[PDB]
This record gives sequence, C-alpha cells and structure tokens, in this order.
Amino acid sequence: NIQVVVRCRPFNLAERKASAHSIVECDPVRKEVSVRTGGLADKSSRKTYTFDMVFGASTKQIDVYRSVVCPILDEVIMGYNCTIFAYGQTGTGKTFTMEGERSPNEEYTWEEDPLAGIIPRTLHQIFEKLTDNGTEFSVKVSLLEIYNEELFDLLNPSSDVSERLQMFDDPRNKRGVIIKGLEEITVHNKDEVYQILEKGAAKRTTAATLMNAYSSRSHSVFSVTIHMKETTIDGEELVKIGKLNLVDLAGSENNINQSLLTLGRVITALVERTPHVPYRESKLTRILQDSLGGRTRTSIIATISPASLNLEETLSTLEYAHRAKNILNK
Ligand SMILES: CC(=O)C1=NN2c3cc(F)ccc3OC[C@H]2[C@@]1(CCCN1CCN(C(C)=O)CC1)c1ccccc1
Ligand SMILES: Nc1ncnc2c1ncn2[C@@H]1O[C@H](COP(=O)(O)OP(=O)(O)O)[C@@H](O)[C@H]1O
Ligand SMILES: [Mg+2]
Repeated sequence: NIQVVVRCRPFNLAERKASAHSIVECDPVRKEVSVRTGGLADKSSRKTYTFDMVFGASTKQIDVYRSVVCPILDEVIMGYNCTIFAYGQTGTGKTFTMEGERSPNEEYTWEEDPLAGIIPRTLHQIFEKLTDNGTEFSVKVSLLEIYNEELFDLLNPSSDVSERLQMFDDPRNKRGVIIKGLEEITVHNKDEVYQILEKGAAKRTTAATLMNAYSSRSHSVFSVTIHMKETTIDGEELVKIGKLNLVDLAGSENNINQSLLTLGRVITALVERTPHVPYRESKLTRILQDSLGGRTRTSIIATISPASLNLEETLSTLEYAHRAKNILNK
C-alpha cells in the first residue's frame, strides 16, 4: 500500500572534477537500484533493491511531478487526503525534490523554472486546474516545522520564528492534533504564491541563525488545503475538501532527533504487524499519524547519492525505504 520511489542525484561538481566512481546504478525500467558494496568495476559484490519506481541522475523535476505528484494531486482534488515524504541523507536532494530551486541569472519566472520542485509546481497546477473547470474553490497553506521536538510556523508574517506553537490532542476527532496558533494562509490567486514562499524562505533564514544545523535537523510540513464547492453543468454542487501534506524530513544521517527515531520505530511496528505503534512518542508521528497506517494515501521518495563515500548511508536509506513498501493504509 504505501508507495516508495527512489531518486538518485548526479555527482556534484565536487565529485565531478574529483573524477570519482559511482557505486550506485539506477534502472528505471527495472524499478531497481543496485549498490556496489565491494570493489573493482571488473568484479564486484553488490546490493540490489526493488521499488515502485526509481529515477536516475538524468531525471528532471517535471519528470518527477508528472510521474508521482500529478496522480496524488488528482486524488486530493477528489476530496481525499494525501502525503508525500522526502527521506534520506543530507545533501542528496530532499529539498531539491520538494521545493526545487531557481535557475540562475533571473532566466525564468517562478512558474516556468525547470528547477522548481514539488511544492511550487503543485500550487501552480491547483489554480491551473480548478480555475478552468467550473468550481468555486479555496486554497489554504501551512508550513509547520519541527526542530528539537519544538513546533514552529514559518509562514506567519506577524510572529517571529522564536515563538513555538503548542500541540494538544483534538477532543473531537481522536488521533488528531490541534496546533494552537498555526496560521493558515489563504492563497487568493496563482500570482500570489511566490510571495507566500519568499516569506517562508526568509523566515527559515532567521530560524537558521537561531538554531544549529537547522536546515538539516528540522522536519518541515508544507500543507495545502483545498475547499471546492464544485457545480458541474448539471448544477450539482459537490462540496469537496482535499488536503495534501508535503514533508521534507530531517537528514537520516547519524544530538538525537526524537521524531526521526520515532518515525522508523513507527514504521517497524506497522510492517512487523505489532499491535502498539508509537505514534505519540514524537511530534512528527502524532501530527502525521494518519499518513502512517491511517486513511491518508502516502508515498515516500528516498534520496541517495551515487558517491562511494556515502555507501553506509545509502544502504541505510535503501533498506529503510524498502521495508516501508510493506506498510498498508488507506
Ligand atoms: C522564493 C523562492 O525562490 C523559493 N522558495 N521556496 C519555498 C519556500 C518555502 F517556505 C516553502 C517551499 C518553497 O519551495 C520552493 C522554494 C523556491 C526556491 C528555493 C531557494 N532556496 C533558498 C535560497 N538558497 C540559497 C542557497 O540561498 C537555495 C534554496 C522556489 C519557488 C518557486 C519556484 C522555484 C523555486
Ligand atoms: N537530482 C539533482 N540534480 C541536480 N542537482 C541536485 C539534484 N539533487 C540535489 N541536487 C543538489 O545537491 C545539493 C543538495 O541538495 P539538497 O536539496 O539540499 O538536499 P538535502 O535537502 O537532502 O540536503 C544542492 O546543491 C542541490 O542543487
Ligand atoms: Mg534540506
């Protein structure tokens, strides 16, 4: 049930000029990734895994979006709940994947940059889709980040990143949480997106001066909520609410990250079919507990490096990603 894809990034200019050796080969037609744990490219021992989809170094953002996100966006628009996670070591591409970057020299606008990642392609698509069709809809967004088991709002322009939100259980619906103070921002039109993100990109900067290795050690939850009051030609007014959470996890490398530790432990309990799952043992797992064995539809995108220095981290990721394939939800 939980879909897992592996994205492998190309050798960085640091490993480019250093003219090194790939220990990872990604076969998109075989949905398989293979790591060389031994030696010699003439004779080598290897480790091989199979996923739902693998994308090699030559994969572009649009490729990823078209293949994995687009189908999740369609389910969300229908009124369902979906979740996407980016898992993996630091410096392998979790952020390039969920956010993407800007092509240099102001070459493109935000909506056409080949480098844009999931989050911005999605926000744009939403408008591009519902706007056409005859629907009254509304988009809300939230960016909730976890650093050291403390909760932060990176979108609220009124309060600074030094003020942590509180989390309490939701008396109404069980297994839900209430985040006191989280700002939900309404995005009135496409040409109103980029600023919302620029503010986020700004506030995360101060968050970095305030907390060590923030960008590595924090988990961000980008949530977009769609309220659609559709009315097809028939004049049928369907009231749909779709929610999508885009999660860029802290770096899987190895103080302690209670949520990352709790995530893996939660995954274990679900694959090992154990009755007790430690959702409550971290903020991340309690917040997104429905994405993990609940009724949300979830995908994981693990990110790895071709580099041989990363061997250990790559097998740790490939492996962690592999077992999750066994989590069944919806
Ligand atoms: C304002 C801006 O340029 C951008 N803001 N982003 C952003 C902020 C956020 F709260 C949540 C999701 C996001 O997702 C998207 C990125 C990004 C770009 C990320 C730019 N980075 C921050 C600055 N950087 C450095 C190293 O200075 C590189 C990474 C983008 C936006 C639209 C189209 C393409 C790319
Ligand atoms: N698939 C890719 N193609 C090109 N550059 C990539 C790719 N994946 C990651 N990068 C780059 O490698 C670096 C690390 O990316 P980053 O998104 O910060 O990963 P992480 O968030 O896991 O640390 C950045 O320089 C980004 O440009
Ligand atoms: Mg990052």
